[PDB]
Amino acid sequence: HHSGLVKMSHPSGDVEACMVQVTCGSMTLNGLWLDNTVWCPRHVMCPADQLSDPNYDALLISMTNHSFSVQKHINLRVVGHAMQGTLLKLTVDVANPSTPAYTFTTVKPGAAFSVLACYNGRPTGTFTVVMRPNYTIKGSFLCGSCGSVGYTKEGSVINFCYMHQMELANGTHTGSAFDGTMYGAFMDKQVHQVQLTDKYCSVNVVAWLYAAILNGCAWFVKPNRTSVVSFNEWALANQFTEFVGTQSVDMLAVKTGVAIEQLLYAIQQLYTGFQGKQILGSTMLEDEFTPEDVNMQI
Amino acid sequence: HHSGLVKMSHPSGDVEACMVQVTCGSMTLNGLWLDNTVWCPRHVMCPADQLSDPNYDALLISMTNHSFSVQKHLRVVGHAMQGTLLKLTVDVANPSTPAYTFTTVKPGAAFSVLACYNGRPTGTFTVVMRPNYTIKGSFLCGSCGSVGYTKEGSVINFCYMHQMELANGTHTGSAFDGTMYGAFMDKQVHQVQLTDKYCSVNVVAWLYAAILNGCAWFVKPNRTSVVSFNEWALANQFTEFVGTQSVDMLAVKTGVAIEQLLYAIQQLYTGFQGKQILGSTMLEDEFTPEDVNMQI
Ligand SMILES: *[C@H](O)[C@H](C[C@@H]1CCNC1=O)NC(=O)[C@H](CC(C)C)NC(=O)O[C@H]1CC[C@H](C(C)C)CC1
Repeated sequence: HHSGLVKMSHPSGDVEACMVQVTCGSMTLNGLWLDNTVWCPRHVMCPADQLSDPNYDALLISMTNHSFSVQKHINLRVVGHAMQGTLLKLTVDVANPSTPAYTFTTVKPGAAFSVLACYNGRPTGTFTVVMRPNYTIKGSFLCGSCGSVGYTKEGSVINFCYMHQMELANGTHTGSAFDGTMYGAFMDKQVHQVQLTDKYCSVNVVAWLYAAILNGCAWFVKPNRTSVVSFNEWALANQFTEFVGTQSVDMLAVKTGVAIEQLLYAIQQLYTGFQGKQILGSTMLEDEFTPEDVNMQI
Repeated sequence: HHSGLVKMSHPSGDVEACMVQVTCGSMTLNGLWLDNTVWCPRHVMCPADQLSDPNYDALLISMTNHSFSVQKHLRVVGHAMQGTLLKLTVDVANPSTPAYTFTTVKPGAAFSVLACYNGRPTGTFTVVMRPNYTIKGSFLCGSCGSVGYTKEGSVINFCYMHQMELANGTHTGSAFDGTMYGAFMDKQVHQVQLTDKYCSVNVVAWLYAAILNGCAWFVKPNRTSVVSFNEWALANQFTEFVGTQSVDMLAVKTGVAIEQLLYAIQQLYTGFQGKQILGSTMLEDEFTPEDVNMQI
């Protein structure tokens, strides 16, 4: 039986209307236009030759307002420039007439968000990703994608949580939150940086097993249980995040009647392999669906 | 090494702007608003009581324009039936009607779906039209009228309007000429689904992605021609392989020939024998040649 559990993004129209192109000298990439502000990664200020140890404090001082061209496709007059962590905060003289209600909230590991991939300020595609416990994401990003933004939507309010900066050697990616911090504390310098060891997102694995139960596949449920604190002590030493319950997990426990503690026991038995059986078409544990995904799609 | 090969959907903004809610009596679902026309599935005419064997020609005759309510989160002054779809004329024109066309997608092709409930877009995902003319995706009650589309430039090709769920949890709908994909009937009755098959051209594209990603252990100088593969495929639950410029592009990027990989499919179909290809132990057939060219 097809569960109907798929990678789903938010409709991207609200964010498409905010995408612009920012050019500084030779460098061009994407920016996010909210009210009278345009956000973009600050390495747009860096010339290709000096990208390996940029002095950003000095580059900013050396700029005027005319050093930045901002174009909307999907010109703007830059009337201020400032720097916030790894991002530029440009002020423009026209308020984006299609600004959505929004917030800036950093996301934590295990949370999913949508990404609108853009090239020269033109949206080209959207996909969903999960912030990993080593503060990376997968997805698809090519040359020119920097400034592509990731977001969620709760109600009318968009939460902007990601602005794309870089690719790492193992092919994964990272970027900034809109408070300017880089996720994982990576530096926006063109140098090899090795990511930390990854981990399974325990709360998402729980959601996925609940999804399996809701889809009729529950051979792996036994009466046996492992408490949250006991699972988390075992988690530190076998590459799993701490489990923290939510009202969203709790809805799934109520619907199925299978308790969290039974699925934490199940996880301890399953992470080695399924000894010949499948769960939701898979033979490994899946951890990129969230409790909220499962409540919405099943 | 993460390949960068992911399920990617088209930006949905153009289509979000066309979604409306359609109500008829006590039923509601989604419709697509292009110029002065609102498209929606005809079973919006059916009382829930009578979904098993509706008489669509009698239901249409019993309606008036004032039977239908259109709300855009709109006054109907016309109504006709085309195949399994309604074509409602309303008095206001959609000003944000994108340039568009109407195409019927073939098996193996990918399109984007904008899933909507009560006229409100809620999610977007990419599906592949299976060789049995079903799709996966995520569709709950109220999702009918959700539309699938591709893009060729700024032009939107509307290819799908969601209609129903089959016994096994898969889905199907109409093309915009009013035909159901796979000739399924828009009635709430058990219907026999043909067994699925492997889309060979997509399997080839996935193997090319692997080679570009530096995973080429399966690449031998052995070759199978298209016609031997096709003969083999008929008996082994695969589709006819048809070459394309998109595929040729990948054989030129990698220096590996289509026939080398056709040979490879015949071996890997038996299993990878302890090895992996892009984190998988089974062949993957839902990434197209176009996906791979564009994403790698
Ligand atoms: C329109 O919104 C709706 C969507 C389906 C509802 C649930 N999931 C959907 O995809 N379509 C219908 O309700 C459709 C109308 C008929 C006139 C064709 N009926 C339908 O899809 O019925 C099916 C529901 C599920 C069952 C399974 C055996 C469980 C089979 C019939």
